[PDB]
This record gives sequence, structure tokens and C-alpha cells, in this order.
Amino acid sequence: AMASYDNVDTLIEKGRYNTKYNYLKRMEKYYPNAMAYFDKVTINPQGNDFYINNPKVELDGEPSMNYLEDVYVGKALLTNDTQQEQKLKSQSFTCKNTDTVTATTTHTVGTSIQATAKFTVPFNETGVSLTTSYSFANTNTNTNSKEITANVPSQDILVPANTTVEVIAYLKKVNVKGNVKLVGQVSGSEWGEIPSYLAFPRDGYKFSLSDTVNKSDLNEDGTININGKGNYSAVMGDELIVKVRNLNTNNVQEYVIPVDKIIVKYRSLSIKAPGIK
Ligand SMILES: CCCCCCCCO[C@@H]1O[C@H](CO)[C@@H](O)[C@H](O)[C@H]1O
Repeated sequence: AMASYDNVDTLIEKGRYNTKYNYLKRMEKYYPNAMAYFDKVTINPQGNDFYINNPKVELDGEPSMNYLEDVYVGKALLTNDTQQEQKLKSQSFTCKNTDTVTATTTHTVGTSIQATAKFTVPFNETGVSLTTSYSFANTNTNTNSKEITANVPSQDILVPANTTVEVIAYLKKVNVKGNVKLVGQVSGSEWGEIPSYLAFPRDGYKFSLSDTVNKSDLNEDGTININGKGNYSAVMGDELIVKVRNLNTNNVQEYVIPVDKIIVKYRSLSIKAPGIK
């Protein structure tokens, strides 16, 4: 069906209201002021099997993606005091970075029925999956993180004759933010009693959630669609960059150092400093 409800507690309360209501409306013919006692009549829920079927997290709008401030990893010099161009090698190095995700339910689906669902941050591309989860019934905040260590081998840099180059390594970072909808299909029933008072009979009851709404609002398995909301924000290490600057011309050229495998091992490049050809 097309319809979807954002508060399961409202439905549960209607079912109870209806139960109390019909109990009194039946007596109305005998006692014309019976409805005026609506507040005095007790209803005692005893159990339920309310369940949220197939809870899942769905993106609600496209993620927004912003580059964050670059992480400065280090600086080095490579000096060619020779009359021709030379292949000079940088030192190998490591750097560490933590990928994070935080996720918060902003609008529950009502408190009465517990459910959780997994969320994988989208537009990942790091090769390390980052998952958390959402609670349907509480406004919780779930975090997760993964520490990544980069092993970057020596790089080969062609330096022109009589030139020192300065090399800077830095790590780009992306922030992926957005909203989600928490969806599922509620089934089940509450049971209990309006207890007997004086001459008034006990009414042992069982009401389903699908009975508290119009027949059009139901799916073909009898369930009702529910929806909550949440959001997320993940920080991901992205591209390892090396900028090489020619100290004679002060021109700077940019290179990406690609990943080799998986601890993340990077490739060893052969790169031209500015001033070569
Ligand atoms: C080819 C690129 C060379 C640029 C010089 C990079 C040297 C960085 O070196 C790294 O610095 C880290 C701090 O950021 C330290 O934690 C590591 O131990 C060290 O290996």
C-alpha cells in the first residue's frame, strides 16, 4: 500500500481506545450515560507479539560529499648536484588514519516495538567497508571506526640537472553526510482485559494493529508500513597525494600515489619533477 505511519504507539492507543469504546457503546442502550464513564474504565494489557518485519535503512536524498582539510604527512628534499637528470629515491614511510561513521535516529517510529537495521556508508571507494546501525524505537547514536595504516614505498623522482626538489605528501579526506529513512512492516496483536467491576463483565481482548486503520492502508500480507528518520556522517581517507616542487622554477606538479593492495600498501611510482619533459 501507499500509506505509511510514523508512530506505532498512536495505533496501539487507538486499538485500546476502540476496545474500551465498544465495551461501553454496547452498554449505552441500557445505561444512556455510559460513555461518560470512559475515563473510569480500566484496560490492562497483558501481552503482545508486535513485530517489525524486514527493518531496513534507506537513503533519503543523495549523500552530500565534501573534501575535508588535507592531512599533512611529511616533507622531503631530493638533490641533484649533477650535470644531467637523475632518478632520485624518496625514503619509504607510513601514515595512519581513522575512518569513522556516526549515525543517529532523529525520529523514531514510536517506542513500543524494538527493531534495528544495518547501514553501510555509501560512496565508500576506500576498499574498507564501514557499517553501523539504527534503532527504530530510540534516538540513539551509533559509531564505528577503522584505523588504516599506509605503508608507502620509496618513490622514484626524475630531477633535472643542478636542481633540488621539495616533495610534500598529504592525505585527502572526504566527509559523506546525509539522511536516511528507517522502514519496515509491522504485524501482530496486543491481548489483555478490561477487568470486571461490580456487575460489569470482564472483556478479554485481542486487537491487531492492522485492524486500527482503513483496509486500503494495509499491504497484501496484512502488515502496515512504518517509517522513521535518521542521519549519518562519515569521514574517509581518500587519495594519497605527493606534490613535487622544483626549487629553481618553484613550479609544483601533483601526483596521486595509487594503492597496491589491501594495512594499505601503496605503489612505488616513477615520477617526473617539473622541468623534465
Ligand atoms: C615521496 C614523498 C616523501 C614525503 C615525505 C614523507 C615523510 C613522512 O614520514 C612519516 O611521517 C609520519 C607523520 O606524518 C610519521 O608518523 C611516520 O613515522 C613517517 O614515516
